[PDB]
Amino acid sequence: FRKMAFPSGKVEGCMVQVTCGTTTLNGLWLDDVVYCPRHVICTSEDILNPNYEDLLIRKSNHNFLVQAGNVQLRVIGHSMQNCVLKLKVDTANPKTPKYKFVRIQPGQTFSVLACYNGSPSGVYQCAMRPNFTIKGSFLNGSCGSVGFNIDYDCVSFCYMHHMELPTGVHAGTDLEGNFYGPFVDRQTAQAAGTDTTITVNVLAWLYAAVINGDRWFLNRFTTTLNDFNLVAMKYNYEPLTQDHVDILGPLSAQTGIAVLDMCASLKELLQNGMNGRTILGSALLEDEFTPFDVVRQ
Amino acid sequence: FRKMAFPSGKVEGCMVQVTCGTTTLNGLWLDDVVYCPRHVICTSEDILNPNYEDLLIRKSNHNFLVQAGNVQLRVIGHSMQNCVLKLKVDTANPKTPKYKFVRIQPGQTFSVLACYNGSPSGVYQCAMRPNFTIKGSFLNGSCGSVGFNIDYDCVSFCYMHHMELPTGVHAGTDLEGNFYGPFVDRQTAQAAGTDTTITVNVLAWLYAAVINGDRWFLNRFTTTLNDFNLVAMKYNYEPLTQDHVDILGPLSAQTGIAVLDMCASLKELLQNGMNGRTILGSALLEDEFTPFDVVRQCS
Ligand SMILES: COc1cccc2[nH]c(C(=O)N[C@@H](CC(C)C)C(=O)N[C@@H](C[C@@H]3CCNC3=O)C(=O)c3nc4ccccc4s3)cc12
Ligand SMILES: COc1cccc2[nH]c(C(=O)N[C@@H](CC(C)C)C(=O)N[C@@H](C[C@@H]3CCNC3=O)C(=O)c3nc4ccccc4s3)cc12
Repeated sequence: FRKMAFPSGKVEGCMVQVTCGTTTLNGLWLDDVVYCPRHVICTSEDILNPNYEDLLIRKSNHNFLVQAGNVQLRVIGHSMQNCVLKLKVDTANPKTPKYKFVRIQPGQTFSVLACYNGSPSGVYQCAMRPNFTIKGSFLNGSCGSVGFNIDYDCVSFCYMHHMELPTGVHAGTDLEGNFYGPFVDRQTAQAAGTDTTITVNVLAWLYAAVINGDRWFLNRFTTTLNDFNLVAMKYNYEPLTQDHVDILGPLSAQTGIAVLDMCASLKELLQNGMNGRTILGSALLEDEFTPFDVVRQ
Repeated sequence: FRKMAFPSGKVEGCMVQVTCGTTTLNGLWLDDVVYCPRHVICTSEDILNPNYEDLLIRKSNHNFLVQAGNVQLRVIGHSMQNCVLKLKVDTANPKTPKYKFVRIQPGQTFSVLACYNGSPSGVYQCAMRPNFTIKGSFLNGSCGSVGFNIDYDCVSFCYMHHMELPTGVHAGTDLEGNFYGPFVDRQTAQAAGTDTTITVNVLAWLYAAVINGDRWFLNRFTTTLNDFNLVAMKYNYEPLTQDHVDILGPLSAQTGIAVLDMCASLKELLQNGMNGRTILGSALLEDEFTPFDVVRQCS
């Protein structure tokens, strides 16, 4: 098993650059709107304690340079929605895919198309941590890069990039401009909450192991969901939600192992360790493969 | 620092489906030619002991069904080049990028676009192992998926997929149809040569750990090139050449850590183990990042 991104072409065709003054970030061109982080309007002085409403009042359509490559798209309207700027342009993007904007939950994975000056640089899989950071790979100029999933040719955009925390993890918004986590878009050192292990994904990984014949950890016990959740928190594992139990349904059906029986198996691994033994050739439990990722592979 | 693939759009616009009889796999459509594994012409009976020139002379142009999405492209000619079939079609692909065919060296990396029925499914980074396998993720119907690098809008195709070995690793050809490694496109269980670890890549990745503010594995010691290579070979690592030392120069320059000092670090890691510590979250030494991979990502 390995981290596999979605093919990025449908998103590549939507990447543009947005410049105010000498500040350029990436934007997302869908139909006749370009979406980008609102702090493109900020100067070096501004980003410390920006008054975005006052800053945007000073801006006009003709202050925004939107380019597809070196081709300018004329801006005909602007508005701010939370931490994203929406620039109406006079050309509908002919490469616009079928798309949705979605807000994901911790544990869900998505592909990131890392971009610089509107030019795609690389693609990789990320998981949203329970503390609402992602372990990305982003340099200066990456803001406005997006994260996405693809289902039957419809692109669900779920992330736009804004920030690198002092710990080296990354933070951003959904495409309505609402941050994941407690972060704010200003030039300040911000800390995330303590992270936890994504239980539902560890369970998906154990199902993957069973599918491949690696099942020594299957035990004779079961547990209630409440009992499991109280134990999990003692080992810095996320509690399971009802939605977690149901997204494990297909893997539970495929293997014949009830979700709560797998929970009892995981509980024993937490309370006793793995005793040098491996699962899928690894000494560590993996928590960045979702149930869909296991099935998608 | 992450395993990062190249954006796959330029390649997606080239993937098509090729069908002969009941056999279907993927092909690569560049200008007016579709490239695909030659065993698309084989039935379940043919693949055990295929005489490819004999099987191909018995096929006509109209035996090949090439589909680009919902659109069928007419095959107007065909030729075989080693293990690759070249179908001339009457339509040129307007999405054809600037491209080259290259044969990569062991230790080099590339992006794979995994495809099924001519439709792209996923993209990920692979390295050509020293034993000329790749550790991929490929299922039934993935044959003809390609691997590639991109450099300034030019796509260098280096890999076309053909086989999964009993061990679960993967084997294929360059775009001239020549296998990497001692493998053959027949339906047989095939073993690879003993694999080894790509030493220059492990060192590049230890540098990546340092560029990302992690230094726990460094030490105050140094080594000669030959003394390092003696220990490396003992642990089934590939020899480090002076070319590799030079190639690592930019990373040593950026971090201020001499290459042979990093070799002394790796020697200690090999002789003492990682002791349950992790480097960039990995519990094992990673050898699928080239020095270029590290530099292109960290800067
Ligand atoms: C004392 O301040 C700190 C102390 C400790 C850690 C810190 N982190 C950040 C922080 O992240 N700032 C934001 C910017 C803020 C406004 C959201 C930022 O995102 N820069 C990048 C992505 C970064 C860069 C490196 N790789 C990361 O992904 C981005 O693309 C943007 N660049 C600009 C440049 C000009 C104007 C707008 C933008 S938006 C500040 C900071
Ligand atoms: C006793 O035989 C074995 C014993 C022990 C391990 C083994 N492995 C293979 C083996 O790999 N065969 C080749 C095919 C050979 C002919 C090149 C093959 O099936 N390639 C796949 C990709 C495979 C499939 C699973 N995921 C992998 O990547 C591909 O797409 C193609 N399918 C067909 C189907 C029909 C006709 C042409 C093609 S070409 C055989 C084998």
